[PDB]
Amino acid sequence: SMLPSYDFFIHPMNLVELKKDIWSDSPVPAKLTYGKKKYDIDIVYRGAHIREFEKKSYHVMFYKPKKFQGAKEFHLNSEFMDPSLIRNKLSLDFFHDIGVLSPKSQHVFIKINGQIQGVYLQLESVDENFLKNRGLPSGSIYYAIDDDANFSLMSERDKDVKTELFAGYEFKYSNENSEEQLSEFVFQANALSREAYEKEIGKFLHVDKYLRWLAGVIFTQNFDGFVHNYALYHNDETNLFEVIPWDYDATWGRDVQGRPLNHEYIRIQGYNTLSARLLDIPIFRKQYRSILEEILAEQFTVSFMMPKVESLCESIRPYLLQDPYMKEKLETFDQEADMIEEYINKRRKYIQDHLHELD
Ligand SMILES: Nc1ncnc2c1ncn2[C@@H]1O[C@H](COP(=O)(O)O)[C@@H](O)[C@H]1O
Ligand SMILES: [Mg+2]
Ligand SMILES: [Mg+2]
Ligand SMILES: [Mg+2]
Ligand SMILES: [Mg+2]
Ligand SMILES: [Mg+2]
Ligand code: NA
Repeated sequence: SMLPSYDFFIHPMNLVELKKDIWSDSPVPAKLTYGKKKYDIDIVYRGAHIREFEKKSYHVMFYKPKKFQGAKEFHLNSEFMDPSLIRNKLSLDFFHDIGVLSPKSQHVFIKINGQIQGVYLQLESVDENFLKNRGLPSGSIYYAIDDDANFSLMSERDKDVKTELFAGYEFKYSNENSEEQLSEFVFQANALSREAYEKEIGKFLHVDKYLRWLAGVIFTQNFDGFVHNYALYHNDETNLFEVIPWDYDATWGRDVQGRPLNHEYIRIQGYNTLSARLLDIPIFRKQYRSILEEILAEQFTVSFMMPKVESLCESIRPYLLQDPYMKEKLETFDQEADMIEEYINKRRKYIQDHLHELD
């Protein structure tokens, strides 16, 4: 399980510019060498608080050649907040396994200007190539970027109806209809009555995929996954929206501050207005309960998940010993598998103990 080794060159003049204001989103030119092939790229720091680490995270945009392994860009996360370096990949792959569209990812080993930077998670860009590589129809992709991506009519800050129902999203891949399609979905999700919901919500939303995404938030326990940490995809063939996870490191027993969970938990009904409206419909409540039971029987088990944990950790461990930011804390890293295993057992019990609430 060798990791891909990427060698980046950033000209010293461009590196000075990159380091001058770490908060800038203006990229600089760079080069990537992978094996015997060289790529002209543009590179920029990514994220927010993750820019504060010496092990920076990067957004890589391919310039010439235009594509690398089917993509025009990817994200390189240090995952430094996660002592295991595996929670984000573990989560996103889990969403895929329970039937939700999800970014692919892989661990890589990077150098910049001949200096090892260590183990990174390469994350797929959810864009037009994400769709094309899965054989999915053209459409629109929107990234949840602020508190208005809440599936409600209401702006929390304004304490009023949103000025625009498409507020809260970056239009990553879009067309002339993208704004009105998103506004219509948000509107109908909130404006359809309980008596009309079962018949009509499925004209705008892929309900089974939404409920499977919701289950995924509940199983991984991303406490901020209901109104953040996702993208929307509007499939132009079916005219339906579905939800795609993003940024799932605060999962499997640790919170966004990196702390172990004590007695904190997420109720099985999850959060946000759309979740609430759906779970007021008997057929959708039963559908969701059946999704949870199915996942408890197949995917969210120690026997299924822990071999993946163990395989990921074994693949990266020798490289962590060569990582100047990680070389020291292999022992904490080694203890994360047991923490994740204990989490699975505790979370399974909670969910099983509360399934009756969906009856
Ligand atoms: N699939 C995605 N969903 C949501 N945001 C994304 C996605 N891919 C990249 N981003 C970017 O992620 C940034 C936030 O960083 P992070 O904290 O890593 O989510 C935003 O500026 C988005 O443009
Ligand atoms: Mg991030
Ligand atoms: Mg390009
Ligand atoms: Mg539609
Ligand atoms: Mg985050
Ligand atoms: Mg209710
Ligand atoms: Na973010």
